[PDB]
Amino acid sequence: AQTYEITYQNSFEGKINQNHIISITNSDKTLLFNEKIKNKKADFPFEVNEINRKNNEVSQFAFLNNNEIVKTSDNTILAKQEFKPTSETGKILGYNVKKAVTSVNSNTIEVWYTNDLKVKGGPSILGQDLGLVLKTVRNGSSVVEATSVKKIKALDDQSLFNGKNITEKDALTYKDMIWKSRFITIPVFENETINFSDASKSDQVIQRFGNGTIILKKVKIPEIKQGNTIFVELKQKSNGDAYDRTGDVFIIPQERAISYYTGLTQGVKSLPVYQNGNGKSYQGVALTPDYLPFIELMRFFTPFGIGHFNEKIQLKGKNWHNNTPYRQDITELRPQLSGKEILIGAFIGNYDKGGHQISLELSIHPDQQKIVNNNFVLPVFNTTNVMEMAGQDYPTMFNSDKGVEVDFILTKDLKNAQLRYITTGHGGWGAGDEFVPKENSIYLDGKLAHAFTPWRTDCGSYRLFNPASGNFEDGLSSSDLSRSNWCPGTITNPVYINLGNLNAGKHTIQVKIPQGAPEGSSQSFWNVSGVLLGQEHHHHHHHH
Ligand SMILES: [Zn+2]
Ligand SMILES: [Zn+2]
Repeated sequence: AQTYEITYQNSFEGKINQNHIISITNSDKTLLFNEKIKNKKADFPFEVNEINRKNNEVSQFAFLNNNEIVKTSDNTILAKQEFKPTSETGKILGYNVKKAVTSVNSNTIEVWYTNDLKVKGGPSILGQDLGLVLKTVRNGSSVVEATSVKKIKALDDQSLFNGKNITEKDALTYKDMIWKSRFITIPVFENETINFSDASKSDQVIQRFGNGTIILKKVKIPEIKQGNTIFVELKQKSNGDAYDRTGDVFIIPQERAISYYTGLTQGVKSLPVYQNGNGKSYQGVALTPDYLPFIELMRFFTPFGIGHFNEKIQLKGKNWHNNTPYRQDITELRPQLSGKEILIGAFIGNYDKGGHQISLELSIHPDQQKIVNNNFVLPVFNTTNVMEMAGQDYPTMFNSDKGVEVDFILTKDLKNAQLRYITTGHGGWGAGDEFVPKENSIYLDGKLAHAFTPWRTDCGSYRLFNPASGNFEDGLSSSDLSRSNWCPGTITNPVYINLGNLNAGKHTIQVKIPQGAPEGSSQSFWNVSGVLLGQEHHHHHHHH
């Protein structure tokens, strides 16, 4: 059984493009790969195909990393190809060829093949049972043609597979593993309960605070280079709770002596007290020389009772979704995440014994983006009371004109400074700040820098995530209603407020909001966080 090696060349409309495709074949087996793979210069993931000519078993192999190979196999692929014959004949490289035509996804592919050598093969899977394919033409434009056919001693692919372990998978899993090999996933939580129960307690991996409403762990983040992108993904459903709850995925900056973790582990008294003239006290909401507030990776709101209530609440024409996905790009927080062991947590404020179930992961993608260029991150304030069920007061501070005011010191000039600002308004009645628009005003060094009214009018779009939403006499459901910058079942986007360039030295940032008046025991309040972003330039000698 003589073995042959066929080398191919790609063209577009006469223009020769390359990493040449190679087929190695004899009457028993054929191997399809390319130059870079043959030479062990191909980047992961890469694929090879092999056909067992005794039984037409087609095997696809994916090389995922230096050690891991997956394969998927199928002995029906060749039989399913449908070709139409033509009378066209000719020669390629001295071999007699016939042309046949096939159609895949509206693309037309002409295949020219020889049977002169009593072996089969080709530059792709198409036509592999017809003969040895020496030329393919895709939509009359894209051509792959053999440039040489040579005899060789044997089909020997032992070095290709040497040192690697191979595992057969189903076709869907095979593709999935190739996909996941292209980027880094950092697992955090998988099907974790977030609830309210006196029985809730920490274990050796997950710490739990707020009577079950806060789950926290330490996770190691690799070095992530400037240019890479970073996303956080959370999946949620109700395990009993009917309500639209405030949620956060957060990290805890520990660069100063005190952190939000001090509050969580010791108690709310360990947090610095903030006061602004309104007669009340607030805890851990502002940076001080000894303390940084936590950073919100993603602020989200649960829908009303998704999953748990789906079969319980039947409304004609409403087929409820099973769970809620939330995914946010957090590329700008790279400087706070890169190469650190971080404390990362999830909060859903609720009072339900069944509560909620979530999953959470981070992903890091090998990009070289040039759009988000900050190398500096400083958390300046966070009024969101993640410790709601652990003694932290609601953010009712905005009835004073002083609002939230923070002083901080920059040691180096900051170019393109921005305030990453997440705001939501609360107070759940018709004249409460959940439902009435209020202008948020941001000041830098005592001067107004930006004023805007946070408002969402798209909430009716997410109706099918919200089975337990209350239905009113006017024909609307609670989840439909326009709100101060959130909708049940969705993320609240940060805004990126341009502050210009900042000099080294002392600065102040201030937020003022005309907070609505209470109604009986009901209060309005504002969950606001601010992270300062910017680009510090570098000092450097001159060289070429
Ligand atoms: Zn083989
Ligand atoms: Zn240099």
